[PDB]
Amino acid sequence: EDAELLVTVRGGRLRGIRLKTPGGPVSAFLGIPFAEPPMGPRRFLPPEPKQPWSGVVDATTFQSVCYQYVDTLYPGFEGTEMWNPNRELSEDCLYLNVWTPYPRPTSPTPVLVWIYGGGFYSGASSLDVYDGRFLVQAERTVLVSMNYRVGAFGFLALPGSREAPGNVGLLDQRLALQWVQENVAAFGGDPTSVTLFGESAGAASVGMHLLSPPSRGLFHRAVLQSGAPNGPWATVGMGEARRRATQLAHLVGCPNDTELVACLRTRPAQVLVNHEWHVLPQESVFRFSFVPVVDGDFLSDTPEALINAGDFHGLQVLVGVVKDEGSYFLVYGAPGFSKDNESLISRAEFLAGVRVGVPQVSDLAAEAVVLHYTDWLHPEDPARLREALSDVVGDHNVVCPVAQLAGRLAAQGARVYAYVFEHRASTLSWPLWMGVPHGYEIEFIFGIPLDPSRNYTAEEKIFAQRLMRYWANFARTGDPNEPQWPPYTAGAQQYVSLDLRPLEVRRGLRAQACAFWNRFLPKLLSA
Amino acid sequence: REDAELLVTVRGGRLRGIRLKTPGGPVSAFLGIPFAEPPMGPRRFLPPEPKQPWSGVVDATTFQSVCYQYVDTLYPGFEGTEMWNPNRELSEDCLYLNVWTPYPRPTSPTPVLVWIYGGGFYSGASSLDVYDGRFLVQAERTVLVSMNYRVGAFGFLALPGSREAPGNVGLLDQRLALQWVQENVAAFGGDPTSVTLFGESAGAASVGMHLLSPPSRGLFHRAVLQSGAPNGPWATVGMGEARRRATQLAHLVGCPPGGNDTELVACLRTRPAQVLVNHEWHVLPQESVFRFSFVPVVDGDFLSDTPEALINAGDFHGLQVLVGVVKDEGSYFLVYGAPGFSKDNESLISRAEFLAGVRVGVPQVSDLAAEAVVLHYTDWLHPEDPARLREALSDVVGDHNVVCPVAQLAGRLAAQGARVYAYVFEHRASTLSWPLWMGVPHGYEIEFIFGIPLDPSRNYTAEEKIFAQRLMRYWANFARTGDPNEPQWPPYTAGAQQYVSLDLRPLEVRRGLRAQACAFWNRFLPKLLSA
Ligand SMILES: *[C@@H]1O[C@H](CO[C@@H]2O[C@@H](C)[C@@H](O)[C@@H](O)[C@@H]2O)[C@@H](O[C@@H]2O[C@H](CO)[C@@H](O)[C@H](O)[C@H]2NC(C)=O)[C@H](O)[C@H]1NC(C)=O
Ligand SMILES: *[C@@H]1O[C@H](CO[C@@H]2O[C@@H](C)[C@@H](O)[C@@H](O)[C@@H]2O)[C@@H](O[C@@H]2O[C@H](CO)[C@@H](O)[C@H](O)[C@H]2NC(C)=O)[C@H](O)[C@H]1NC(C)=O
Repeated sequence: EDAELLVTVRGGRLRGIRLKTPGGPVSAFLGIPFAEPPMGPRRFLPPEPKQPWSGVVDATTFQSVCYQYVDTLYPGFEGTEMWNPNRELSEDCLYLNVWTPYPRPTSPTPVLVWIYGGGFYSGASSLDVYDGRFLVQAERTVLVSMNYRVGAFGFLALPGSREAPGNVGLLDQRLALQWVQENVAAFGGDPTSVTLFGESAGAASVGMHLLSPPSRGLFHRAVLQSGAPNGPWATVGMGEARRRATQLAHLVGCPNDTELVACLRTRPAQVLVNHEWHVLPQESVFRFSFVPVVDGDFLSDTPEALINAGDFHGLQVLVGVVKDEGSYFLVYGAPGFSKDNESLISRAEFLAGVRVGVPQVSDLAAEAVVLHYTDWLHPEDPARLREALSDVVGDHNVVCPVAQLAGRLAAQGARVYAYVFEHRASTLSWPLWMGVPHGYEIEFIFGIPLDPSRNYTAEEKIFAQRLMRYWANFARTGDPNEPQWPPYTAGAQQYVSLDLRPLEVRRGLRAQACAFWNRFLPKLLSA
Repeated sequence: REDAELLVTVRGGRLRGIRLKTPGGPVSAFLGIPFAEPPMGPRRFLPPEPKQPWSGVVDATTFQSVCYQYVDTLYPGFEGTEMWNPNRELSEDCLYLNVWTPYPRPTSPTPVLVWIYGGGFYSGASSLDVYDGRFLVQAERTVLVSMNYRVGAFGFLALPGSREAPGNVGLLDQRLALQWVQENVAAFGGDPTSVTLFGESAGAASVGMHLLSPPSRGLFHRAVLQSGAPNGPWATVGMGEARRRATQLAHLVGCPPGGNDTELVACLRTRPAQVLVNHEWHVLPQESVFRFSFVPVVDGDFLSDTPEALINAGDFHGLQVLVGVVKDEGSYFLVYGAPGFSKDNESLISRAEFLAGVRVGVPQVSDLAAEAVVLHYTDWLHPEDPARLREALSDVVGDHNVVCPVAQLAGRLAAQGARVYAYVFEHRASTLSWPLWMGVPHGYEIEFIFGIPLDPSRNYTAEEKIFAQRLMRYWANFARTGDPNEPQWPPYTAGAQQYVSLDLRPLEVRRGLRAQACAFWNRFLPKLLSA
């Protein structure tokens, strides 16, 4: 046997697998159980630690994906299938994965922990684009990723109730981080150098562990890619969370919270998924049914309030966005949009799209959005309207929440590094009009262009190696440098552009637009 | 004995004029023609009565008195301010007009330009050196008329509903002057069927209110509005606010010692004119710039609705208008109350002074509205740069009070049948005494329209004399034909939004009268104040 693939953790023994990369072998331990399967009576309940096992757990292949909706907008299209589950769906899905150099490190190695995105309703650590083999070989870190419950199974909340308290998907992540603290040294990892990174809802999850004290002691640095806990989509209030959970029960034939949750636990998992989207209050894009709830427990206040009231001295954070955060979501409900044509919409379609992209706001608020995003010298140009409503969705949901997080963190003691990812992949399968869409920096952070079986250019392989160096440098030292990448400050607002060209320093993360979302709109909605 | 060309008979009687020298030749001037009975004593605040006929010959040989008004003392002796102050004695006996005609008098009917001065409805006079009509008449061979109208409380104090002080009598003064033109301008060689109103600031606002009042609409055919509109936030006032200001002015002068309107007005009528003027500014609701105490009141009479509503609902086919602004409409007004501002230093204000100035420049709006102003006019990459903040507050005041009101008027008129031409005046006069940071301030295109640079005693450059002659040609071409052209000046439309720049260079066509900023003032901000 290969002694390098045998590991004993607190719960028992594991057998791993040796993987190949163009730069040499790596050790992988896939499908390690870290929680008891949240089946039957454990549905909706907080996770509990996996009990010890005898024998050797086979950790050579990925485990099941947590039960989730499957996208059917473009069947067979790679641009959407790459995010769909690539393993069997199951509620028995609380497993994590460890990648480590081969042979395993003998001295403590910095740890990167990946939290996937997918709007709190989808995602899996087994997706090809999250393959940790290249980061580990190239930068000699330990990479851990976990699966956490999504959809109703992870975030259905009847606030106050104990049968369905909410946020258990976040607790799945916290349990995995506790598992890392207790077991990563057995793989060569340093439990005192843990860097969280995630994208979208994963980035939102990273930020929520930053604002929940029981999680704060489980890591030391944070990376937030195209997401933040303080957006309009990553949290929901107790009242609306209760309305959605109650509505879901009605749609599946269920009836007192105890009796309500009791009935929901009798339904097949696929039945809950089939009605998940129908509990949203209106037509929308960039909105998801079951998300973290602000109930005073995991989050003792709104993330915005927790960000403004925090002392963040001693914290290093890496945040950033892609060039066109909004484009991807427009084909999921904005009238006039799809991947198949130029999406050259009209004024009427733009105005209708604003109510879809900014749902659940007063008409006056919507008019304010139209004022700020209309070019009143070209109020009806279709190309400008397409770009503008992409800006509306992208700034409202990603860029401006990320800009607000960065500004307040920097102004309250944290050292912040900000980027804008501006390279359109040569292999990109979405249309040109989408630009650099949400989620298409990940494959470069994970070094997927180094895979010889794929068709990335030579330049793109070099660019991926740069990005892996920045990310790993930040994990080791809190700084990606060593042309310089300067810290982001609330005044200078400096960031860098990441593309095939060398680093270029710029000012302002859509500062004009984000003054509207972050400073003026909250005042308007309050009056 | 007598010169037959300086003798004219109008309906009221005979007149005697004078022969004026101009650099281009002689011009006949009939200055100080009475067109109303003096609104003295019992007639204070009352509508004007037509001048009763007279026997003998009235000497119309010099400008008459300036209507009683506040005299500005901000920079005593400074040319930039003294040029707007009265250059004749103050008197309530001030309802006189002036006619300039070519020498010899026209053989055939000649198009008429009628000037309405500005001054915030509280000041002004047709006798100001900058309104001298001799150069226009000589250069372009039109007849030019200008009238005095009552300003301040004497022209616009309103107790709505009462007949002792109904309000808007200053506008009735101009209407009577326009009526006089219809009945008498032919005696000077003028064509009563080709009459073009033009005015600046409150004079431009007055021109617009004649457009929206049917009884005046039949007295002229074309309109020119310079740096002013009837629909701005300063040109009109509501019935209740007009009565509150009128009642408080009376209270401040011992009247009564509110109540019955007749006794209130009769008490006001006993007060010396200067006593009313001394308290005029104290009735304003708050500290502000670009706000004036006694302005036209929307009472359903002269204006059956707000100028906004009358504009949006009006049919303007068959009308030609010429509208425009100068490059820096807001700067002049900042030194009148915005913190940090002076003509004598660079006025490089702080962020705190900028936020304070927003409330002074946009008075009587909710805190949310003020926050919306700060959002649009702040550069969030340079939120505290003093120079940028200075230009920003100038824009706030200029867009809110002039540019966007003019832009809305232009767009609605064009969309509803009118033919409109728009300009932006971009030349800073070589003789300008205001500091450089003010740019091209409000009011300083008038001297070029009137051909003042042709005066030998002044020191404009030769280029400026050509520039003035070209501007006079545009204005007269519009008066004669409804088209300033003959490089072209295209009409203004709500879509293309084309206008020309007026400076020493040839005409350049551009798009949008501050389209982004005025979308905020004209489209969004009203929706916010309604909620
Ligand atoms: C661009 O495409 C959209 C999407 O339409 C779908 O995809 C196209 C490639 C084609 O297969 C269409 O027939 C599909 O419906 C068009 O928006 C739709 O237009 C039709 C009427 O033409 C309407 O019934 C649908 O409801 C529209 N979809 C939405 C979400 O509003 C759009 O018209 C196309 N633009 C063009 C052709 O210029
Ligand atoms: C620019 O000038 C203003 C106006 O102040 C007047 O003009 C100055 C040139 C100088 O002669 C002052 O003494 C005059 O009072 C300055 O603002 C004033 O500042 C003083 C004290 O600092 C204050 O009492 C006044 O209220 C201010 N006036 C207003 C209208 O706010 C301003 O400070 C000058 N800017 C500089 C010097 O940078």
